[PDB]
Amino acid sequence: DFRTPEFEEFNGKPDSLFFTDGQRRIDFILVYEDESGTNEKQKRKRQAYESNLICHGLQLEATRSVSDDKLVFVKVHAPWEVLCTYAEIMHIKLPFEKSRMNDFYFNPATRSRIVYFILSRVKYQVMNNVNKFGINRLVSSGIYKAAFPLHDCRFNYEDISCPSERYLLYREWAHPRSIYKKQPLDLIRKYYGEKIGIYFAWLGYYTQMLLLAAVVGVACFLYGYLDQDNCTWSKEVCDPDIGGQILMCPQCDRLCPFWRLNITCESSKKLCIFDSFGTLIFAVFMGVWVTLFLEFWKRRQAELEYEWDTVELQQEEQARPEYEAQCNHVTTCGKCIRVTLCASAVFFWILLIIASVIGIIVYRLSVFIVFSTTLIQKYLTPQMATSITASIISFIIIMILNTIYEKVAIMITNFELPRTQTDYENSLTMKMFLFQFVNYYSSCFYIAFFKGKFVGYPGDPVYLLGKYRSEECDPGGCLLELTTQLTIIMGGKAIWNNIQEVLLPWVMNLIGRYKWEQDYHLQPMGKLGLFYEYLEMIIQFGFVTLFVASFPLAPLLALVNNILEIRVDAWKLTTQFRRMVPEKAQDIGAWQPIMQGIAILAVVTNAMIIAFTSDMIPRLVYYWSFSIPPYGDHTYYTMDGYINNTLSVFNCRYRDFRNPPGHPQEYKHNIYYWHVIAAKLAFIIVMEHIIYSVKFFISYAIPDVSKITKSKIKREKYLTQKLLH
Amino acid sequence: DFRTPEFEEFNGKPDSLFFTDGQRRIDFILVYEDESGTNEKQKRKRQAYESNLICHGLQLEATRSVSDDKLVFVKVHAPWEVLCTYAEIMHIKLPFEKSRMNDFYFNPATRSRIVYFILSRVKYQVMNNVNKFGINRLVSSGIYKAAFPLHDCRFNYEDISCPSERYLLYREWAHPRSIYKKQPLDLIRKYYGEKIGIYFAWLGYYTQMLLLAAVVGVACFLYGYLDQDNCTWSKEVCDPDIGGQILMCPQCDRLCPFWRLNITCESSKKLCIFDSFGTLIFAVFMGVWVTLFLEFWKRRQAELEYEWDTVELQQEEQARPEYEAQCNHVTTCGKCIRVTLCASAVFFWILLIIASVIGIIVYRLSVFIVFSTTLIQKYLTPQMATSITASIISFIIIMILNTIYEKVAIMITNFELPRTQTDYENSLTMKMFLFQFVNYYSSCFYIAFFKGKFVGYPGDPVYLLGKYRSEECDPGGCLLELTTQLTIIMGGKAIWNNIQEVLLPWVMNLIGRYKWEQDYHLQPMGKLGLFYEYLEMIIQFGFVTLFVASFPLAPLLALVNNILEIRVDAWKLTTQFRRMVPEKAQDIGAWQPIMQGIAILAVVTNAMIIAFTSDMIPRLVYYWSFSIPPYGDHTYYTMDGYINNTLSVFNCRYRDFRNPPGHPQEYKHNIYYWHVIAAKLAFIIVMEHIIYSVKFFISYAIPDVSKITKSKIKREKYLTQKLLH
Repeated sequence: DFRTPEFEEFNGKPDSLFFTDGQRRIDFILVYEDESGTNEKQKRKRQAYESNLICHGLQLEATRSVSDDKLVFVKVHAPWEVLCTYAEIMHIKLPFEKSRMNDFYFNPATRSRIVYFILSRVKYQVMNNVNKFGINRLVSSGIYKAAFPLHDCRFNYEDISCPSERYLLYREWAHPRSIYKKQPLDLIRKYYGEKIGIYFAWLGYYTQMLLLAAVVGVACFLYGYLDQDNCTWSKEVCDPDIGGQILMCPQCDRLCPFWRLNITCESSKKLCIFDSFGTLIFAVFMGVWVTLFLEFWKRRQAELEYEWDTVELQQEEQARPEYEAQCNHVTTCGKCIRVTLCASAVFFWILLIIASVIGIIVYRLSVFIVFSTTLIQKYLTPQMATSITASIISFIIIMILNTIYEKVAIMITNFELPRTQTDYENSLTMKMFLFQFVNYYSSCFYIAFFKGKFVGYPGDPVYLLGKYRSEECDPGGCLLELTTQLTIIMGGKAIWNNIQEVLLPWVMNLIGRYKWEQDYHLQPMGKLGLFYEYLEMIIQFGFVTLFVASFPLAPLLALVNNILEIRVDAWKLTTQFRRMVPEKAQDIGAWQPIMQGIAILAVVTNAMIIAFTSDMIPRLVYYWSFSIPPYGDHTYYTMDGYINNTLSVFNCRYRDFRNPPGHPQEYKHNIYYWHVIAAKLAFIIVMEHIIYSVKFFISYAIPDVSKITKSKIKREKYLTQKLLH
Repeated sequence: DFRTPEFEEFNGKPDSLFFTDGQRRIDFILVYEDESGTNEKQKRKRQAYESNLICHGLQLEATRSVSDDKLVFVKVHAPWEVLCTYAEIMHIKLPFEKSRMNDFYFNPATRSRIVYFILSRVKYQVMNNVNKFGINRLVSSGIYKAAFPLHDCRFNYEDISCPSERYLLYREWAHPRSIYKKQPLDLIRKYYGEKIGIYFAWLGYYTQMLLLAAVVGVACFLYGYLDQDNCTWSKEVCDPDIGGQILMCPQCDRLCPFWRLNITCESSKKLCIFDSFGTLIFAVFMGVWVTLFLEFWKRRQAELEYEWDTVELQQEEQARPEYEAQCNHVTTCGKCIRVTLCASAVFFWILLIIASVIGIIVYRLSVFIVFSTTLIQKYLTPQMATSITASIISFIIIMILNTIYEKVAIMITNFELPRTQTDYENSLTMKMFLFQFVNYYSSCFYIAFFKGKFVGYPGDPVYLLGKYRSEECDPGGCLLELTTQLTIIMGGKAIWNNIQEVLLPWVMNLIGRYKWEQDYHLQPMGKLGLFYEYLEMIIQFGFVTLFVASFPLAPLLALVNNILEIRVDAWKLTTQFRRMVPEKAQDIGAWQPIMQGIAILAVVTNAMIIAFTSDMIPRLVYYWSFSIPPYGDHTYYTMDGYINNTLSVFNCRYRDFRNPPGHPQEYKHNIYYWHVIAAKLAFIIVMEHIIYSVKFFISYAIPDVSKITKSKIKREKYLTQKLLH
């Protein structure tokens, strides 16, 4: 009873918005074959389903495909009151000034959402059987193949009377015209959705906020670059007084020789550019900048929440595509035991990566020995050439481990109770990112903190891996092994996700020229819509904030990523992807505590890279307290002679600050060593407590209503009292 | 037109709820004299005002007083629809399950609030002239003297058919019956209000949370008390080997003698009970406990917000009793210059108290000299007897400075733009408490941090006050001068606000026995209702959390305050105070960031009292690293001989760890001194970062919906779908 026409067709042109009649909008398209006993069962599954639509009341043109096995389409349109009768269920704002549910006097975006709400709350009435989201599982399983809203026009060219809302975004927002142009941001919302709109509004905030972070990135770096003297440090290590006659203790006692400081100046010239004084000014700025980042975006919050609707209290209950019986009327004891085993299954998988970086460092010691043997064009050194292959090889292994994690990520989070349609990805963000947190930064977490420490009495350190040889560092603080590996993991991932992803259709763009309801042909967006695209930035947000005490060019690599990155996926949002339902969304949600969890962690580690890694607190102590007649022989504060008179002595000279032989407590931690490690641990305390106060002081002073939306919500309340009466 | 009866009277009994007729509730009482040209102007001010009530519609009995100049009362009652017509303006819940504005099928508390809303939005129509809150200023200025809701009955004895809602609170909640009984908390809301109800629900949380903090207060303290040995420290200083033959350097070089360690054991026996090892366990518990304090009260939040209404979006716009013209249509430039001068006027007054503690310490040095002269029953010592009078005299000066601050507090916050009726006290809480923060704790902030440090080369320290003699400390860490002064300021203030305030009417209770609309006679509550009562606890919340690394009995003094304090003002809320309007309120509001501002500050200072004040990090370093053949002559880790071999030497022996004479850098900071100040500053870092992670880990793990209100708001949504249809 009450079925579709089942056959209706007159294409004429692919630029039609009505079926055949005129003055009818088109809301969704659906597809199914049924040209040829399982197909009989799926047919009466589909055929009886159409009565539920027209008993609610729709109009259903079934235009057949002309070419392939993927047969006849179905079109749909909601009439005016049928549109209006669910405009009172949801709370939508029509047109200056907009009001709830009843307005003055539309758009296909709001048309397409409520018809999906009209779609999704439907029944198959067998055993409280499938709704449209169950038919989405029949899109996954049964007769229907793709249900989606009809996209506007062909992406390249521009019917004449149609609004060209796509064509604006090609000429003003997509790639091949108007790259370095500002943002059409409000129109992105009006055509695509809201989580898409809040995505680019986040990115469009993020680039301009990074732009402030990058002009200080070169003000810091050129300050480390303009000094041709380098004052004292990294200048007496290769002076024409020899000065590299120091004969340091070798590593591993098998084939390394008693080497010299002649082989440090090619590195240490490129070290004074990185830790001199500006990185004190830079890392104290980055903690301020990330504090300014969240707050000024929270001011960018609650205005797009105000200038758009983003209404919270709507009637999304639950979807739950999984299958589950019920007798309890509220096994859940066994399901909670199922919870603590399945969440600990990844707690057993995260430990592989921290075991995998152990696999990296044990390669770094072994390949160093053959690298020390074959010894001008590029002054590589048995150290930085080892430090390159410590990065570029491991960066592959990060990329290999990341890609294989992605398949087993979704293979287990559907096993880890994928309930409550948005909690499924909300369980995914905490279990995918924590892999990426330890996949990316834990290699740098070794090089920062675990690497340079823990040597021994004749340099007999604690032998990790049983009796296997421990790890040794380089005078200079071993910071270069971070900032080379920092720009390799960041700069490599930037290439691996753009040049592997923008030149992949760029060659498809040039191979097309040289050498219809067609818009189902585009790729369907996955249910995880913007998830990897958010994850790509949060990891990029990690490197620019966790490890920017060294390498202050990290915003400059992030900018040239982002101004391309905001355009490459925006191009693939239009030219590549099927038109998604414009679902309304709040703030970022799953990532909003993760950006908060990074910023309160970035203040801790930026102090720890300055103190515990960067060899400047040993410089600043020696400059301020060991050039005086207590423990020095200079007139006033200078480092005139620091490297010859800070190393230890062996009965050879190694890097640490232990006592020389012939001391009443010889080869023990001397007066100087505890004096830097006071001022090391001092600097952690003041720089945390200042920035954690500036985090308090900025957030308390300047508000989140700022100046206009505190008025424009009251200029709104100025006129509902003009309309209440 | 439409005036009151102006005279109606038939008392009969003081227990009447109607005027004379029967079946009429009574909502407010108002009073005014007018028995005797200014009185003529105030009469027609009052007389024309009554027409505005009955044009909205009320019933007005004017019963005359029988005794005094304070003449005729006025009674008022809202009829049913007159009650109901503003029950749609506000959003009130009538009766299980309650609903907005329209319900199944009352109470005088909800009756009295909306009639005050019916009162407060009224007009005198001269120049947009006074409302009832302007008549509240006419209560302050003109003819009316007291407008208030009628209290239920006489407080002592129990009409027979009346609900005895007062009489329950005398027999189950007030003082002289049922002290050590649990809380009737929901009925407090139903009779008094909501900010009153959220007050005792905060206190009733606060005592049970302190009870957990006090059973560890004696588990810590008895652990410092059960040890009769005291192991090593504070035992070799008076051994029968002399051991106090050390001849310490005297102070001030005028009359103090080269004294001995014979005079320390009466103090240092009472020091091992305070810093041994349990205060490590106690202060790491207090940071956990204050973290557990806020979160489990935030779980106590949003249930009383749920079990009562506490609705946010009601229509309280503004009162602004001050006077201000308007031409700008939105001098405000001069008002902002007025802001930065008036707020800096107290920034000029806060500096007096930190100058006043300078007045305290300069007394402590001068009175020490005459105290050292007159030298068994109580072994006082020229130090702790000086430390008593350093406290008990200064505690008076804290009490003197606090009471004189209160008058000049309100004398300036009405000068500091007292706009926006709740922002006035919200401006008061930030400007009154910051005085109390520096009035109370800044004396202890000296004794903790500024006191014991900064001595000199022959003990020639930096002479503060020009060439005036600097401050000296005591071997032992000078912790006793804190914890004596801690229990004096806390234990004295407990007496000064209870025994001065509960025995003040207790003698009035016994002088009554041995040796009617009457309920206007009680004291009117000030506009700052619970302000000083909140301030009394937050300061008490400070001492139990900021300075509890020493004196772990501070919860035990706080408990015996609070179980009395929750009953003494509750008695004075009933037996002393006029019945206030039951105004609805949110969470605590002005104090809620202040308790957050204490907890994130208490974690910082509890580390600083342990490391920088308590002499145990010098003990634990000597126990762990100076009893070995490096820098010691013992077999294994012990303090067998610590005080003779840790003090400095002068060509005499003083407290600091400088180099002995005959050293190549003599009288300089030795190898040991930088080794404790590493482990001092180390312990600040680990104990902050653990507790700031446990603050993160507890708040992330256990939620704020907990277990029942996440269901009972959804068990609510389970039944509006049963009622929507």
